[PDB]
Amino acid sequence: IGVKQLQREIVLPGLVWTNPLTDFGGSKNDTITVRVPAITTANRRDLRDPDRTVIASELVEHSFGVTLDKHVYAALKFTDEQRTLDIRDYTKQVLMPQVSAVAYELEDYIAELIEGAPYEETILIDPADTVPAFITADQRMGEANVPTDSRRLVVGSAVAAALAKDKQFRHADWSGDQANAALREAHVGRLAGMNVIRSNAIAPDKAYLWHRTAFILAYRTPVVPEGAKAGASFSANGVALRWLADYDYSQLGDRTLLDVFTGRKVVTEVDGSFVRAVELQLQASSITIVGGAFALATTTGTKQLKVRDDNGTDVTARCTFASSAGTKATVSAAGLVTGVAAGTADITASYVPPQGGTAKTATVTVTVP
Amino acid sequence: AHIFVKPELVAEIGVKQLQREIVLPGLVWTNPLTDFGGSKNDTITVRVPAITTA
Amino acid sequence: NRRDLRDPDRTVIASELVEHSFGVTLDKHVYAALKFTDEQRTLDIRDYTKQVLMP
Repeated sequence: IGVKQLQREIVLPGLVWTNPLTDFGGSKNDTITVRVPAITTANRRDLRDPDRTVIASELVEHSFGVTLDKHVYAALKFTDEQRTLDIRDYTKQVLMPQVSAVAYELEDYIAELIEGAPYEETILIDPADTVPAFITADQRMGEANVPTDSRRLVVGSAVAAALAKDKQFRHADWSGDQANAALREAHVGRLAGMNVIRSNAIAPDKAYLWHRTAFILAYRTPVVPEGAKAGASFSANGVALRWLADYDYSQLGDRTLLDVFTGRKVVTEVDGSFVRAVELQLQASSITIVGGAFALATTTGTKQLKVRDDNGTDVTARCTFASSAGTKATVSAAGLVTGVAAGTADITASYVPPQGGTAKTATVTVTVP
Repeated sequence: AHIFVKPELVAEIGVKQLQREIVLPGLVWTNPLTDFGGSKNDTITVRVPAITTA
Repeated sequence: NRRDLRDPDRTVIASELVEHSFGVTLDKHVYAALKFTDEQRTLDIRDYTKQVLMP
Protein backbone atom coordinates (compact mmCIF):
# COMPACT_ATOMS: atom_id res chain seq x y z
CA ILE A 1 0.00 0.00 0.00
CA GLY A 2 1.03 3.63 -0.35
CA VAL A 3 0.25 6.96 1.27
CA LYS A 4 0.50 10.06 -0.90
CA GLN A 5 2.33 13.15 0.26
CA LEU A 6 0.09 16.00 1.36
CA GLN A 7 -0.34 18.46 -1.51
CA ARG A 8 -2.80 21.32 -1.85
CA GLU A 9 -5.75 21.47 -4.21
CA ILE A 10 -5.94 23.59 -7.36
CA VAL A 11 -8.60 26.31 -7.54
CA LEU A 12 -6.99 29.52 -8.79
CA PRO A 13 -6.39 28.73 -12.51
CA GLY A 14 -10.12 28.30 -13.12
CA LEU A 15 -11.11 31.55 -11.39
CA VAL A 16 -8.94 33.91 -13.46
CA TRP A 17 -9.47 35.41 -16.91
CA THR A 18 -7.19 33.26 -19.06
CA ASN A 19 -6.20 33.84 -22.69
CA PRO A 20 -8.58 36.70 -23.54
CA LEU A 21 -6.35 37.37 -26.54
CA THR A 22 -3.78 35.32 -28.42
CA ASP A 23 -1.33 35.70 -31.34
CA PHE A 24 1.43 37.16 -29.20
CA GLY A 25 3.85 35.86 -31.81
CA GLY A 26 2.70 38.30 -34.48
CA SER A 27 3.26 41.42 -32.39
CA LYS A 28 6.20 43.68 -31.61
CA ASN A 29 8.08 42.72 -28.43
CA ASP A 30 5.49 39.96 -27.87
CA THR A 31 3.10 42.63 -26.56
CA ILE A 32 -0.54 43.01 -27.56
CA THR A 33 -1.98 46.50 -27.17
CA VAL A 34 -5.48 46.54 -25.67
CA ARG A 35 -7.58 49.57 -26.58
CA VAL A 36 -9.92 51.10 -24.00
CA PRO A 37 -12.62 53.11 -25.82
CA ALA A 38 -13.04 56.81 -25.13
CA ILE A 39 -15.69 58.67 -23.16
CA THR A 40 -16.82 62.27 -23.59
CA THR A 41 -17.55 65.16 -21.25
CA ALA A 42 -20.49 67.48 -21.88
CA ASN A 43 -20.84 71.18 -21.06
CA ARG A 44 -23.45 73.60 -19.74
CA ARG A 45 -24.23 77.00 -21.24
CA ASP A 46 -26.78 79.58 -20.11
CA LEU A 47 -29.82 80.41 -22.21
CA ARG A 48 -29.75 83.79 -23.98
CA ASP A 49 -26.09 84.30 -23.13
CA PRO A 50 -24.57 87.06 -25.29
CA ASP A 51 -21.51 84.92 -26.08
CA ARG A 52 -22.36 81.96 -28.31
CA THR A 53 -19.14 79.95 -28.13
CA VAL A 54 -19.13 76.23 -27.34
CA ILE A 55 -16.40 74.33 -25.50
CA ALA A 56 -15.37 71.50 -27.81
CA SER A 57 -15.01 68.18 -26.00
CA GLU A 58 -12.45 65.48 -26.75
CA LEU A 59 -12.46 61.79 -27.69
CA VAL A 60 -9.21 60.17 -26.52
CA GLU A 61 -8.95 56.39 -26.66
CA HIS A 62 -6.62 54.83 -24.11
CA SER A 63 -4.54 51.68 -24.23
CA PHE A 64 -2.38 49.32 -22.23
CA GLY A 65 -0.21 46.31 -23.01
CA VAL A 66 -0.22 42.58 -22.31
CA THR A 67 3.12 40.78 -22.55
CA LEU A 68 4.54 37.27 -22.35
CA ASP A 69 7.55 37.60 -20.08
CA LYS A 70 7.94 34.34 -18.14
CA HIS A 71 8.70 30.75 -19.09
CA VAL A 72 7.64 28.10 -16.57
CA TYR A 73 9.43 24.77 -16.84
CA ALA A 74 10.17 21.62 -14.85
CA ALA A 75 13.43 20.15 -16.14
CA LEU A 76 14.52 16.65 -15.15
CA LYS A 77 18.09 15.35 -15.43
CA PHE A 78 16.87 11.80 -15.98
CA THR A 79 20.12 9.88 -16.29
CA ASP A 80 19.81 6.72 -18.37
CA GLU A 81 21.37 4.70 -15.54
CA GLN A 82 18.27 5.41 -13.46
CA ARG A 83 15.98 4.46 -16.35
CA THR A 84 15.02 0.76 -16.44
CA LEU A 85 16.73 0.49 -13.01
CA ASP A 86 14.39 2.05 -10.44
CA ILE A 87 11.81 3.99 -12.49
CA ARG A 88 8.90 1.81 -13.61
CA ASP A 89 5.65 2.92 -15.23
CA TYR A 90 7.19 6.12 -16.54
CA THR A 91 3.72 7.54 -17.16
CA LYS A 92 2.95 7.71 -13.43
CA GLN A 93 6.23 7.80 -11.51
CA VAL A 94 7.87 10.75 -13.32
CA LEU A 95 5.42 12.30 -15.79
CA MET A 96 2.63 12.83 -13.27
CA PRO A 97 4.91 14.49 -10.66
CA GLN A 98 6.33 16.75 -13.38
CA VAL A 99 2.87 17.81 -14.57
CA SER A 100 1.74 18.38 -10.99
CA ALA A 101 4.84 20.48 -10.30
CA VAL A 102 4.20 22.70 -13.31
CA ALA A 103 0.53 23.04 -12.36
CA TYR A 104 1.46 24.10 -8.84
CA GLU A 105 3.98 26.57 -10.24
CA LEU A 106 1.32 28.13 -12.47
CA GLU A 107 -1.00 28.38 -9.47
CA ASP A 108 1.77 30.08 -7.49
CA TYR A 109 2.29 32.43 -10.44
CA ILE A 110 -1.37 33.43 -10.43
CA ALA A 111 -1.32 33.74 -6.63
CA GLU A 112 1.65 36.11 -6.77
CA LEU A 113 -0.25 38.10 -9.39
CA ILE A 114 -3.34 38.38 -7.20
CA GLU A 115 -1.55 39.13 -3.93
CA GLY A 116 1.03 41.40 -5.54
CA ALA A 117 -1.33 44.08 -6.81
CA PRO A 118 -1.49 47.81 -6.06
CA TYR A 119 -4.09 47.50 -3.30
CA GLU A 120 -4.09 51.00 -1.82
CA GLU A 121 -5.87 49.92 1.38
CA THR A 122 -6.61 46.62 3.09
CA ILE A 123 -10.05 45.90 4.51
CA LEU A 124 -9.82 44.63 8.08
CA ILE A 125 -11.93 41.63 9.11
CA ASP A 126 -12.94 41.63 12.77
CA PRO A 127 -13.04 37.98 13.95
CA ALA A 128 -16.01 38.66 16.23
CA ASP A 129 -18.18 39.80 13.30
CA THR A 130 -16.85 39.25 9.80
CA VAL A 131 -19.81 40.24 7.60
CA PRO A 132 -19.16 44.02 7.88
CA ALA A 133 -15.76 43.54 6.23
CA PHE A 134 -17.23 41.70 3.24
CA ILE A 135 -20.09 44.18 2.92
CA THR A 136 -17.45 46.92 2.95
CA ALA A 137 -15.57 45.13 0.18
CA ASP A 138 -18.76 44.96 -1.88
CA GLN A 139 -19.35 48.66 -1.18
CA ARG A 140 -15.81 49.54 -2.28
CA MET A 141 -16.26 47.69 -5.55
CA GLY A 142 -19.64 49.38 -6.00
CA GLU A 143 -18.19 52.86 -5.55
CA ALA A 144 -15.99 52.22 -8.60
CA ASN A 145 -18.98 51.17 -10.76
CA VAL A 146 -17.52 47.68 -11.18
CA PRO A 147 -20.15 45.33 -12.66
CA THR A 148 -21.86 43.10 -10.12
CA ASP A 149 -21.57 39.93 -12.23
CA SER A 150 -18.70 37.45 -12.59
CA ARG A 151 -17.15 38.55 -9.29
CA ARG A 152 -14.87 35.97 -7.68
CA LEU A 153 -14.03 35.74 -3.98
CA VAL A 154 -11.14 33.60 -2.72
CA VAL A 155 -10.49 33.24 1.00
CA GLY A 156 -7.57 31.68 2.82
CA SER A 157 -7.99 28.85 5.28
CA ALA A 158 -7.91 31.20 8.27
CA VAL A 159 -10.65 33.45 6.90
CA ALA A 160 -12.87 30.46 6.14
CA ALA A 161 -12.35 29.11 9.66
CA ALA A 162 -13.12 32.53 11.15
CA LEU A 163 -16.30 32.75 9.08
CA ALA A 164 -17.40 29.33 10.32
CA LYS A 165 -16.61 30.32 13.91
CA ASP A 166 -18.51 33.60 13.53
CA LYS A 167 -21.69 33.66 15.58
CA GLN A 168 -23.40 35.33 12.62
CA PHE A 169 -23.19 32.07 10.65
CA ARG A 170 -23.01 29.60 13.53
CA HIS A 171 -26.19 30.50 15.45
CA ALA A 172 -29.25 29.53 13.43
CA ASP A 173 -31.45 32.35 14.74
CA TRP A 174 -28.80 34.90 13.73
CA SER A 175 -28.47 33.49 10.20
CA GLY A 176 -31.86 32.01 9.35
CA ASP A 177 -30.28 28.78 8.10
CA GLN A 178 -32.16 26.27 10.21
CA ALA A 179 -29.70 23.55 9.28
CA ASN A 180 -26.51 25.29 10.48
CA ALA A 181 -24.39 24.61 7.42
CA ALA A 182 -21.72 26.38 9.50
CA LEU A 183 -22.18 24.16 12.58
CA ARG A 184 -23.06 20.70 11.29
CA GLU A 185 -20.95 21.22 8.20
CA ALA A 186 -18.02 23.56 8.72
CA HIS A 187 -18.75 25.38 5.47
CA VAL A 188 -20.22 28.85 5.02
CA GLY A 189 -21.02 29.10 1.33
CA ARG A 190 -22.53 32.47 0.44
CA LEU A 191 -22.24 35.84 2.13
CA ALA A 192 -22.56 39.49 1.10
CA GLY A 193 -23.87 38.31 -2.26
CA MET A 194 -20.66 36.54 -3.31
CA ASN A 195 -19.76 32.86 -3.21
CA VAL A 196 -16.79 31.51 -1.25
CA ILE A 197 -13.89 29.54 -2.69
CA ARG A 198 -11.33 28.18 -0.23
CA SER A 199 -7.69 28.21 -1.29
CA ASN A 200 -4.32 27.55 0.30
CA ALA A 201 -2.21 29.18 -2.44
CA ILE A 202 -3.01 32.66 -1.10
CA ALA A 203 -1.87 33.75 2.35
CA PRO A 204 -3.87 32.01 5.10
CA ASP A 205 -5.40 35.13 6.66
CA LYS A 206 -6.25 37.07 3.49
CA ALA A 207 -9.23 37.22 1.15
CA TYR A 208 -9.44 38.69 -2.34
CA LEU A 209 -12.48 39.83 -4.30
CA TRP A 210 -12.03 40.65 -7.97
CA HIS A 211 -14.08 41.23 -11.07
CA ARG A 212 -13.30 38.98 -14.02
CA THR A 213 -11.67 41.87 -15.91
CA ALA A 214 -9.07 42.62 -13.23
CA PHE A 215 -6.36 40.04 -13.86
CA ILE A 216 -5.30 38.58 -17.21
CA LEU A 217 -3.27 35.40 -17.74
CA ALA A 218 -1.85 34.72 -21.20
CA TYR A 219 -0.48 31.27 -22.04
CA ARG A 220 1.41 29.90 -25.02
CA THR A 221 2.31 26.28 -25.61
CA PRO A 222 5.85 26.13 -27.01
CA VAL A 223 5.82 24.44 -30.39
CA VAL A 224 7.50 21.04 -30.35
CA PRO A 225 10.70 21.54 -32.36
CA GLU A 226 11.37 19.36 -35.37
CA GLY A 227 14.76 18.33 -33.96
CA ALA A 228 13.35 16.82 -30.77
CA LYS A 229 13.50 13.04 -30.48
CA ALA A 230 10.46 12.82 -28.20
CA GLY A 231 7.73 15.44 -28.05
CA ALA A 232 4.23 15.60 -26.60
CA SER A 233 1.64 18.11 -25.45
CA PHE A 234 0.72 16.82 -21.98
CA SER A 235 -2.09 19.06 -20.80
CA ALA A 236 -2.59 20.60 -17.37
CA ASN A 237 -5.40 22.35 -15.47
CA GLY A 238 -6.65 24.09 -18.59
CA VAL A 239 -3.13 24.69 -19.92
CA ALA A 240 -1.39 22.79 -22.72
CA LEU A 241 2.22 22.24 -21.71
CA ARG A 242 5.00 21.04 -24.01
CA TRP A 243 7.10 18.03 -23.02
CA LEU A 244 10.30 17.32 -24.93
CA ALA A 245 12.99 14.77 -24.15
CA ASP A 246 16.61 14.71 -25.25
CA TYR A 247 18.17 11.26 -25.02
CA ASP A 248 21.96 11.43 -25.19
CA TYR A 249 25.11 13.56 -24.93
CA SER A 250 26.93 15.03 -21.91
CA GLN A 251 25.89 12.13 -19.66
CA LEU A 252 24.45 9.68 -22.24
CA GLY A 253 21.19 10.02 -20.33
CA ASP A 254 17.74 11.44 -20.83
CA ARG A 255 16.91 15.08 -20.13
CA THR A 256 13.23 16.04 -20.10
CA LEU A 257 11.63 19.47 -20.13
CA LEU A 258 7.97 20.34 -19.52
CA ASP A 259 7.27 24.02 -20.07
CA VAL A 260 4.90 26.78 -21.16
CA PHE A 261 5.23 30.52 -21.79
CA THR A 262 3.20 32.72 -19.45
CA GLY A 263 2.36 36.37 -18.97
CA ARG A 264 0.38 38.38 -16.43
CA LYS A 265 -1.40 41.71 -16.36
CA VAL A 266 -3.33 43.72 -13.78
CA VAL A 267 -5.94 45.86 -15.50
CA THR A 268 -5.48 49.27 -13.94
CA GLU A 269 -7.74 52.15 -14.89
CA VAL A 270 -6.83 54.99 -17.24
CA ASP A 271 -5.56 57.04 -14.28
CA GLY A 272 -3.36 54.24 -12.93
CA SER A 273 -5.57 53.40 -9.94
CA PHE A 274 -6.51 49.80 -9.21
CA VAL A 275 -10.23 49.56 -8.41
CA ARG A 276 -11.34 46.25 -9.96
CA ALA A 277 -10.17 44.14 -7.00
CA VAL A 278 -10.01 44.52 -3.22
CA GLU A 279 -8.21 42.64 -0.47
CA LEU A 280 -9.17 41.88 3.11
CA GLN A 281 -6.95 40.79 5.98
CA LEU A 282 -7.97 39.06 9.19
CA GLN A 283 -7.48 41.30 12.21
CA ALA A 284 -5.25 39.80 14.91
CA SER A 285 -5.18 40.54 18.63
CA SER A 286 -2.65 38.21 20.28
CA ILE A 287 0.04 35.64 19.52
CA THR A 288 1.28 32.53 21.31
CA ILE A 289 4.24 30.24 20.72
CA VAL A 290 2.99 26.73 19.99
CA GLY A 291 4.12 24.00 22.36
CA GLY A 292 4.64 26.38 25.27
CA ALA A 293 7.67 25.88 27.47
CA PHE A 294 9.90 23.02 26.34
CA ALA A 295 13.40 21.57 26.59
CA LEU A 296 16.10 20.98 23.99
CA ALA A 297 17.69 17.64 23.15
CA THR A 298 21.27 18.72 23.96
CA THR A 299 23.12 21.75 25.27
CA THR A 300 23.73 22.71 21.63
CA GLY A 301 20.27 21.60 20.52
CA THR A 302 18.18 23.34 17.88
CA LYS A 303 14.40 23.70 17.78
CA GLN A 304 12.30 25.62 15.26
CA LEU A 305 9.77 27.80 17.06
CA LYS A 306 6.32 28.42 15.64
CA VAL A 307 3.98 31.26 16.59
CA ARG A 308 0.23 31.26 16.00
CA ASP A 309 -2.02 34.26 16.40
CA ASP A 310 -5.40 34.00 18.11
CA ASN A 311 -6.87 33.14 14.68
CA GLY A 312 -4.59 30.12 14.20
CA THR A 313 -2.50 31.71 11.44
CA ASP A 314 1.19 30.92 11.74
CA VAL A 315 3.09 34.20 12.01
CA THR A 316 6.58 32.73 12.34
CA ALA A 317 7.81 34.45 9.18
CA ARG A 318 6.37 37.78 10.39
CA CYS A 319 7.69 37.86 13.97
CA THR A 320 10.77 39.38 15.58
CA PHE A 321 12.44 37.13 18.14
CA ALA A 322 14.61 38.15 21.09
CA SER A 323 16.32 36.24 23.89
CA SER A 324 16.28 37.34 27.52
CA ALA A 325 19.52 35.40 28.13
CA GLY A 326 21.59 34.68 25.04
CA THR A 327 24.48 33.24 27.05
CA LYS A 328 22.37 30.09 27.61
CA ALA A 329 20.41 30.01 24.34
CA THR A 330 19.99 32.32 21.36
CA VAL A 331 17.12 32.63 18.88
CA SER A 332 17.45 33.37 15.17
CA ALA A 333 15.36 35.82 13.17
CA ALA A 334 13.39 32.92 11.66
CA GLY A 335 12.40 31.48 15.04
CA LEU A 336 15.07 28.79 15.24
CA VAL A 337 16.53 28.58 18.75
CA THR A 338 19.95 27.08 19.49
CA GLY A 339 21.25 26.51 22.99
CA VAL A 340 24.77 27.49 24.01
CA ALA A 341 24.73 26.60 27.73
CA ALA A 342 22.80 24.54 30.24
CA GLY A 343 19.88 26.23 31.98
CA THR A 344 16.72 28.17 31.28
CA ALA A 345 16.10 31.13 28.99
CA ASP A 346 13.18 33.39 28.10
CA ILE A 347 12.27 34.05 24.46
CA THR A 348 10.08 36.99 23.44
CA ALA A 349 8.23 37.06 20.12
CA SER A 350 6.90 40.40 18.86
CA TYR A 351 4.41 40.71 16.01
CA VAL A 352 3.11 44.00 14.63
CA PRO A 353 -0.61 43.42 14.03
CA PRO A 354 -2.16 44.01 10.60
CA GLN A 355 -4.34 46.75 12.06
CA GLY A 356 -1.18 48.51 13.24
CA GLY A 357 -0.12 49.84 16.61
CA THR A 358 1.81 48.33 19.47
CA ALA A 359 3.10 44.88 18.59
CA LYS A 360 1.75 41.84 20.41
CA THR A 361 4.29 40.08 22.62
CA ALA A 362 4.41 36.40 23.61
CA THR A 363 6.98 35.05 26.08
CA VAL A 364 8.08 31.42 26.37
CA THR A 365 10.64 29.56 28.48
CA VAL A 366 13.21 27.24 26.91
CA THR A 367 15.15 24.92 29.23
CA VAL A 368 18.33 23.85 27.46
CA PRO A 369 19.48 20.61 29.18
CA ALA B 1 20.82 37.15 -35.07
CA HIS B 2 17.55 36.75 -36.94
CA ILE B 3 15.52 39.93 -37.33
CA PHE B 4 11.78 39.91 -38.00
CA VAL B 5 9.22 42.59 -38.85
CA LYS B 6 5.90 42.23 -37.05
CA PRO B 7 2.73 44.31 -36.55
CA GLU B 8 1.33 45.78 -33.32
CA LEU B 9 -2.09 44.06 -33.15
CA VAL B 10 -4.27 46.46 -31.21
CA ALA B 11 -6.99 44.33 -29.62
CA GLU B 12 -10.30 44.85 -27.82
CA ILE B 13 -11.16 42.36 -25.08
CA GLY B 14 -14.14 44.06 -23.43
CA VAL B 15 -12.22 46.17 -20.92
CA LYS B 16 -13.97 49.55 -20.80
CA GLN B 17 -13.78 52.61 -18.59
CA LEU B 18 -16.13 52.17 -15.65
CA GLN B 19 -19.23 54.36 -15.77
CA ARG B 20 -22.00 55.05 -13.28
CA GLU B 21 -25.44 53.54 -13.74
CA ILE B 22 -28.30 55.93 -14.47
CA VAL B 23 -31.28 55.81 -12.12
CA LEU B 24 -32.17 59.43 -11.26
CA PRO B 25 -33.91 60.81 -14.40
CA GLY B 26 -36.82 58.40 -14.07
CA LEU B 27 -37.49 59.36 -10.45
CA VAL B 28 -38.07 63.13 -10.64
CA TRP B 29 -41.21 64.89 -11.80
CA THR B 30 -40.30 65.74 -15.39
CA ASN B 31 -42.14 68.08 -17.75
CA PRO B 32 -45.31 69.10 -15.91
CA LEU B 33 -44.99 72.40 -17.77
CA THR B 34 -44.08 72.65 -21.45
CA ASP B 35 -45.15 76.02 -22.91
CA PHE B 36 -42.10 77.88 -21.68
CA GLY B 37 -41.80 79.68 -25.02
CA GLY B 38 -45.08 81.55 -24.72
CA SER B 39 -44.28 83.20 -21.40
CA LYS B 40 -42.37 86.24 -20.22
CA ASN B 41 -38.77 85.61 -19.11
CA ASP B 42 -39.26 81.94 -20.07
CA THR B 43 -40.93 81.51 -16.67
CA ILE B 44 -44.26 79.77 -16.12
CA THR B 45 -46.03 80.71 -12.90
CA VAL B 46 -47.63 77.96 -10.82
CA ARG B 47 -50.57 78.93 -8.62
CA VAL B 48 -51.05 77.25 -5.23
CA PRO B 49 -54.70 77.69 -4.16
CA ALA B 50 -55.60 79.67 -1.07
CA ILE B 51 -56.61 78.13 2.24
CA THR B 52 -58.34 79.80 5.17
CA THR B 53 -58.86 79.30 8.89
CA ALA B 54 -62.04 79.57 10.93
CA ASN C 1 11.05 26.72 -12.04
CA ARG C 2 10.53 29.85 -14.11
CA ARG C 3 12.87 31.89 -16.29
CA ASP C 4 12.50 35.09 -18.27
CA LEU C 5 11.42 34.88 -21.89
CA ARG C 6 14.07 35.53 -24.56
CA ASP C 7 16.78 35.42 -21.89
CA PRO C 8 20.28 35.01 -23.38
CA ASP C 9 21.23 32.99 -20.28
CA ARG C 10 19.78 29.76 -21.67
CA THR C 11 20.11 27.45 -18.69
CA VAL C 12 17.60 25.12 -17.04
CA ILE C 13 17.62 24.16 -13.37
CA ALA C 14 17.03 20.43 -13.05
CA SER C 15 14.57 19.10 -10.48
CA GLU C 16 14.88 16.16 -8.10
CA LEU C 17 12.56 13.17 -7.73
CA VAL C 18 13.16 11.45 -4.38
CA GLU C 19 10.81 8.67 -3.25
CA HIS C 20 10.74 7.68 0.42
CA SER C 21 9.43 4.66 2.29
CA PHE C 22 8.70 3.58 5.84
CA GLY C 23 8.10 0.23 7.51
CA VAL C 24 5.55 -1.33 9.85
CA THR C 25 6.79 -4.29 11.88
CA LEU C 26 5.18 -6.79 14.23
CA ASP C 27 6.27 -6.37 17.84
CA LYS C 28 3.52 -7.58 20.21
CA HIS C 29 1.85 -10.91 20.95
CA VAL C 30 -1.69 -10.51 22.29
CA TYR C 31 -2.81 -13.74 23.92
CA ALA C 32 -5.34 -15.22 26.33
CA ALA C 33 -4.50 -18.61 27.83
CA LEU C 34 -6.55 -20.94 30.02
CA LYS C 35 -5.30 -24.08 31.77
CA PHE C 36 -7.82 -26.67 32.99
CA THR C 37 -7.06 -29.74 35.04
CA ASP C 38 -8.79 -32.86 33.78
CA GLU C 39 -11.30 -32.88 36.63
CA GLN C 40 -12.23 -29.25 35.94
CA ARG C 41 -12.69 -29.98 32.25
CA THR C 42 -14.77 -33.07 33.02
CA LEU C 43 -17.00 -31.94 35.88
CA ASP C 44 -16.81 -28.19 36.52
CA ILE C 45 -17.15 -27.04 32.91
CA ARG C 46 -20.67 -27.71 31.63
CA ASP C 47 -20.72 -25.75 28.33
CA TYR C 48 -17.36 -25.20 26.65
CA THR C 49 -18.29 -22.64 24.01
CA LYS C 50 -20.07 -20.48 26.61
CA GLN C 51 -17.85 -20.91 29.67
CA VAL C 52 -14.41 -20.82 28.02
CA LEU C 53 -14.32 -19.68 24.40
CA MET C 54 -16.54 -16.61 24.73
CA PRO C 55 -14.70 -15.04 27.71
